[PDB]
Amino acid sequence: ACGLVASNLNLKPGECLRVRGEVAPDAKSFVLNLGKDSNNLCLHFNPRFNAHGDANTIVCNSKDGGAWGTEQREAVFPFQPGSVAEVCITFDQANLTVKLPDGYEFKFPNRLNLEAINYMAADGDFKIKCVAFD
Amino acid sequence: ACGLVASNLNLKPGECLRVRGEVAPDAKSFVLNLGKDSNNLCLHFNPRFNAHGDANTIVCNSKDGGAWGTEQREAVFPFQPGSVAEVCITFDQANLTVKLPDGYEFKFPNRLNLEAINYMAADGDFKIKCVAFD
Ligand SMILES: OC[C@H]1O[C@@H](S[C@@H]2O[C@H](CO)[C@H](O)[C@H](O)[C@H]2O)[C@H](O)[C@@H](O)[C@H]1O
Ligand SMILES: OC[C@H]1O[C@@H](S[C@@H]2O[C@H](CO)[C@H](O)[C@H](O)[C@H]2O)[C@H](O)[C@@H](O)[C@H]1O
Repeated sequence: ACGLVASNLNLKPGECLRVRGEVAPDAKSFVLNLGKDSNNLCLHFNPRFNAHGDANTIVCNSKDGGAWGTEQREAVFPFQPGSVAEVCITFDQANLTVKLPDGYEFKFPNRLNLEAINYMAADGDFKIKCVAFD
Repeated sequence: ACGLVASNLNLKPGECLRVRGEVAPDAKSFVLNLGKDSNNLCLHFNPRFNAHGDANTIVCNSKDGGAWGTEQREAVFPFQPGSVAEVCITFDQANLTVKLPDGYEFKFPNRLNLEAINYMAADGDFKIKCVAFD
């Protein structure tokens, strides 16, 4: 609830969500939130450069009716402060797939078994320049 | 709006909003609303193919504290149903400038006292493919 908020996205399984934005030069962390609304998130995507005692680690979680699920920590960190990052997200019944820069990718389980993604929110040290659906 | 709603846009003067979407093959009309929130719009951009008596007409208005302003009609209609169209909006303290396909450009007076545009809603027979800031 500080960066761009979009609702009625109507993202369907198999469709690709493309997001391009600027990572702040003094970036500590940023957040991409996806799901039904702010209380129901299939993906809380949180690259931490230096925040909460995490350094250069992507933290992923879900939110079910207002309650945070269990955190998953990724093995890769293809982000750098002061640079233009692009993120592509697609999903199906079992998994979200996140494609990062430099050919990196990961899966995160679809814990809420959502069939549409209608909500997206950005927060922290990341400024969206572009959102595309294909 | 059944279509895309965006808030915290933070579109400052001189910055440019680019929207690309598909006009349905049987489009009657579609809507881009820009402003502070649903009640306070510096621009209600409403191309009418066939709606409210009008045929192939662009209808522009504002909304201030819930009340519609004086309506304005443009003379050009560079939209065709069943095709992809891009529209670009930029603003200053005096005017919004709307750039249409096929080169046409018109001004609409900015009737509110807005530092920044924080709210965008799409509606009707227009499906957003891409949204960009500059
Ligand atoms: O799980 C995503 C959210 O994580 C917290 S920070 C989070 O806090 C818990 C205790 O409540 C544990 O210490 C975790 O190890 C730590 O990562 C953030 O404040 C939220 O913004 C989400 O990012
Ligand atoms: O002014 C923008 C809104 O227009 C109305 S329809 C509108 O109705 C007024 C008064 O009732 C006049 O007849 C106008 O000539 C006519 O265009 C729509 O319902 C709104 O959604 C806005 O598009």
